[PDB]
Amino acid sequence: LEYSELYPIQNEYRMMQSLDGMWKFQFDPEEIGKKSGWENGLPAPVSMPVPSSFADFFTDHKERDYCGDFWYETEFYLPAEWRNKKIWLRFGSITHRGTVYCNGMEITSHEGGFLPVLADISTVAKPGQVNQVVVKINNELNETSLPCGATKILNNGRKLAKPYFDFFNYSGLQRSVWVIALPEESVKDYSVDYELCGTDALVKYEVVTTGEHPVIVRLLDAEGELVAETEGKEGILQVANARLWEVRNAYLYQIVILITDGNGVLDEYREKIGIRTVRIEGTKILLNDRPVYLKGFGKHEDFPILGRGFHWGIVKRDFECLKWTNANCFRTSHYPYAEEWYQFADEEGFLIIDEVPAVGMALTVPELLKSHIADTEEMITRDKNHPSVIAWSLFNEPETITDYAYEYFKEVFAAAETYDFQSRPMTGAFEKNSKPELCKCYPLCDFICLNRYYGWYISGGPEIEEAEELFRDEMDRWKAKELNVPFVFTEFGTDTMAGLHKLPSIMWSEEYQKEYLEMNFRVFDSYEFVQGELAWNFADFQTTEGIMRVDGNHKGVFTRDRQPKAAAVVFKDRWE
Amino acid sequence: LEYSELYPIQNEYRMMQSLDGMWKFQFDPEEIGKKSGWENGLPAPVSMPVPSSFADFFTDHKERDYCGDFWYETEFYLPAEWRNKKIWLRFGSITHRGTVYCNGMEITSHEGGFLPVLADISTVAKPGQVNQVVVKINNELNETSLPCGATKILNNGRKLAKPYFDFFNYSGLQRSVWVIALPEESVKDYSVDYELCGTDALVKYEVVTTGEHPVIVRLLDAEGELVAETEGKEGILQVANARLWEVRNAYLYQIVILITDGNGVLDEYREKIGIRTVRIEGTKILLNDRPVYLKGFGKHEDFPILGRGFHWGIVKRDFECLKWTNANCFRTSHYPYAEEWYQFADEEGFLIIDEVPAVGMMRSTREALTVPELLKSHIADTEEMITRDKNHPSVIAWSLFNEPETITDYAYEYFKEVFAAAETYDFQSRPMTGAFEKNSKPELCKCYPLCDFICLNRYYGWYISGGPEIEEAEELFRDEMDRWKAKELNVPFVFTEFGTDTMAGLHKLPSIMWSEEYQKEYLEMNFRVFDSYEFVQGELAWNFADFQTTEGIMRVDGNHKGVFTRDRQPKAAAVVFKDRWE
Ligand SMILES: O=C(O)[C@H]1OC(=O)[C@H](O)[C@@H](O)[C@@H]1O
Ligand SMILES: O=C(O)[C@H]1OC(=O)[C@H](O)[C@@H](O)[C@@H]1O
Repeated sequence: LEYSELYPIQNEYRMMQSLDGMWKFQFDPEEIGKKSGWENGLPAPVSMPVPSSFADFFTDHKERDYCGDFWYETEFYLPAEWRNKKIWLRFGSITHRGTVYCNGMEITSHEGGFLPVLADISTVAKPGQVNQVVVKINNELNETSLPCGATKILNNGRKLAKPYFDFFNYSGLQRSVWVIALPEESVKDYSVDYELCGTDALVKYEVVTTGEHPVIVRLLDAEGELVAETEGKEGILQVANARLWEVRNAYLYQIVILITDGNGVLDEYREKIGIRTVRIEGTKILLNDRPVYLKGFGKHEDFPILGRGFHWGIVKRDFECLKWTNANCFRTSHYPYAEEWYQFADEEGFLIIDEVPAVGMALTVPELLKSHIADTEEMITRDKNHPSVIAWSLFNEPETITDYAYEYFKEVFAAAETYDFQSRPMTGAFEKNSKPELCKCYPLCDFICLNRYYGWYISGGPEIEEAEELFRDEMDRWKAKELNVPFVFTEFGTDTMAGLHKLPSIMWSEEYQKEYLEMNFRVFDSYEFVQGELAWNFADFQTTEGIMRVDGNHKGVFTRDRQPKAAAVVFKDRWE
Repeated sequence: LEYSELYPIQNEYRMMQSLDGMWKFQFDPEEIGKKSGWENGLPAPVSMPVPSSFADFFTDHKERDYCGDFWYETEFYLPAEWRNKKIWLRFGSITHRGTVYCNGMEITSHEGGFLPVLADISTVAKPGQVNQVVVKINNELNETSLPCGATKILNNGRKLAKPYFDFFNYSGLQRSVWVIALPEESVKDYSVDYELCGTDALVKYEVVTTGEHPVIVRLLDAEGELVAETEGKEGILQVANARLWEVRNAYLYQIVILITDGNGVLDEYREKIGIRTVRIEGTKILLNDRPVYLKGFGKHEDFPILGRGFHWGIVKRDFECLKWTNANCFRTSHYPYAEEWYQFADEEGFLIIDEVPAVGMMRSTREALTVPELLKSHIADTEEMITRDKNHPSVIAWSLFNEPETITDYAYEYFKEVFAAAETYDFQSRPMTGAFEKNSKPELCKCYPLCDFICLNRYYGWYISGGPEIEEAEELFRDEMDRWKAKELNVPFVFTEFGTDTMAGLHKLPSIMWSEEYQKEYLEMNFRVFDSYEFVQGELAWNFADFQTTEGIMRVDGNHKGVFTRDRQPKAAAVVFKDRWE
């Protein structure tokens, strides 16, 4: 990549300043901002919080549902001491696509709404002065970028997003924004991989810098004591009596990467890492050479009013709830999350399946593939050095039963392999139409993830005993193929309205959610090769309006304000 | 004050760095932190978001309900370029009281959980290195500090907060935290006051600095154009054809305060202000010489999971909801809010009644030894609130109490001291008030004459003669208001609370107490009474939104008198206000 994905830090060599706060904001329904000088300042803005999704602040439909071009602006004072450093704007994300301007100049554009955007403003920045950033953003959905959908035009030119996916089209500046200053020669990337040697461990590494000066790499333990040191951009750190990062029992070392010249230090990058191995052996998932059974949820970045806006408070509550259920894992359904989620999983010992926004899947397919590969490259480069990340999910319910689909996913998986220094497991989640007899893509997967709704979308309610038989029939067919790979259920659930009680149970009641889960567990537990269960969803979350969604999706085990339905105890007791 | 209340800014002279994020946190039930050296680092911390209240993250009762000492820690890199500046830690608040340490050294302590805490770390800060801040906080309630309550000790030594007030005892680092660097000679305070002169206006000002160099004061209009300039620490800016700040139609000038020596500028402070006058004339509240009728709500700093934690998102949603109801006013019930609420009210043209946390002084809810200490606390909080908030055009009145005892001569002497302090600290001498409970009967109350306008909290049709007795409630309400009318006080009355607990989705025909329909009928009855008296000049409903309280048999997941739900969606009664206030 042409920029660094490294999380920003503050030290003697690197500076950072937050641009979070109230920005200026303006909708552009006529698509005239770039024709009308808006990159030099918005003509009639309102205030908009950053980070946040814009939609749920407003009280009128047309602003909530806005689809098209819209603009953000803020001003910031740049300290004089940042003069002739490499100065970057760093956006946690820009959703879905956008162009960044600084002091009236076009800097960069990005497609993909869930990964960092880096804009080099070195040549236009004004140290010791007030500076301006303006972002043009667009949130339309199409079939050449992820996640896929369409854009409908109503009978007055008004656009409406039409997702091919079951989550609301939240957009805007949903993550923190920084301005940062780097040394002219800096650490741009690094990668770590691990090998266990009895009571010792090896940390294999590579470092990419923007120059040719020597690199020194140090490893510090949790209390900051030096435990290993080596020279070179590629090397091995030897760790005596290594304290491994374990499931629900984290330990983090600190890697310290120095660029030196002489004499002195030119740059220093530091990050917490965890020494751990993950591999698939037969039908088992091994973490540090011991089998682990995945227990947890698919989540969303979703909270009242903020939308997908990042807040550490949502992270804290959600992890306390996860721990209370005795979970050990979640999937970042259906897009990479803010970086802070992974930082915290590293601290709490949670396992993450990191998912690219390949959901909602012609002459457009070659362009779509380019987008998909780009998002995959960015995700893996950003997230690879988190110990929590133990697998990549490269799709959620695509078509997989044609040879075309096979050729498409071969390319995606090939790109993922070249970018992951650790070569950790790659998978994706399959929908039911990917029949064991028809699917051509499951052979690309290190382990297989199934989304299934036997007892909800298939033979629900009075037909639940038929649903169980259909489920066992399918699992028997998978069993008979003897693939010798682990299966993980990445989705199963029922919409459940908090407070809806019925005896005997009905679809949508709290009691049916319990009974459905119990049926599913009986099926899971009947097959040796099932090695994980991630329920859909951790919490009720927002979707597009329609006749099948009663204020979003209610398959949460928790409510949207993070309180447990009756089924939450069922998980807690089972996962204990 | 031994520090500045001024909101931090970033420019050539002043630097700031946010310390918001995930801090380290540890409960201290045995009160061993200081004797164990925790000011040098917490031994077994968990992560805690800042800004936020700590309580609602946890899944266990004892952590949620924790009462006592607890500690926060974070680390921050200080730029080398901040050396030889005055370096301060600035906490938007520390709830309720705490002691700030930096690099292991005790810096300052503060009591009062809703106003800024400034800690001068100049002598211990290490520029060009990682620095440490540790804060010891306590969230107990007592009768010598605001807001008042008690602390109960359970059999095993565990403490439980017992408020004398109807809101949950949220605490922690609930607002943003910064480390800032100021020049050695800086602008510490300033005050503005306005006079209207035809199409023109005067901006009277005073500036307090930490040195003796000359001061230049400039006023810029909303596009940055210079409209007035003068010299001196006291002066008058003359503004031709002034664009006044108006209700729901703001205009903000920018005041620029410079300290200079012979070789240039030493400090620059900049803030948006609005040219407007507020006064009481007979029963009228006059804004820019025209009567205004107050329409709006009591609020709270309260939101799911964050508790009282500040977030601009809550500000944005709440103001959109306020504007949709056609409101023009809120009261900061029952404590000063984060500064950002006032900044935004200034932009949106909302009127604010700014309230000090003098709540929980009721004798019934709750002896001659504690009142003098309480008075000192009350006056300190008043001084800090007014110094912090005086230059916001939105702030048009100070509320100095919510439902204290007022029927004794001693209560009069107490409040005379508070009002006198407030007068001393407010350069504008703007209207002062407090909200009275029903026990402050017109025949008994000794304190309403201290007020420039009278704020009443009344629940005729809820706590008094509710439900099937609502016709009696109306008669009792009219009886009381007829008594006030016959006193002919010639002051405005504002209803600062009236409402009914209302469960979203509870519908009944005919209505019952707790239903959405009864909330509507109650409000209609109250409006009929309000509109029967000339001297009523405002109505602020209780509450804008459902909010958290102490658990109990009278609170069904907090207080449900909101017109909006806690996640900020309208109950049926919200339309009733929208239509009336249009
Ligand atoms: O229908 C549902 O509830 C879910 O179904 C799925 O197949 C999707 O992967 C998930 O995103 C939806 O939310
Ligand atoms: O009882 C109520 O709902 C309210 O009554 C009041 O008198 C208090 O001033 C207020 O803080 C309570 O919440």
